[PDB]
Amino acid sequence: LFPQINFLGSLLIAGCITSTDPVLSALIVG
Repeated sequence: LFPQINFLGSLLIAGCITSTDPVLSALIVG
């Protein structure tokens, strides 16, 4: 099994993949 810090851990990595911002930000739009 994976650790409990997997969620927060994937957040740091996913951050690079994102580059922009959460999908929610797209809903609010500039």
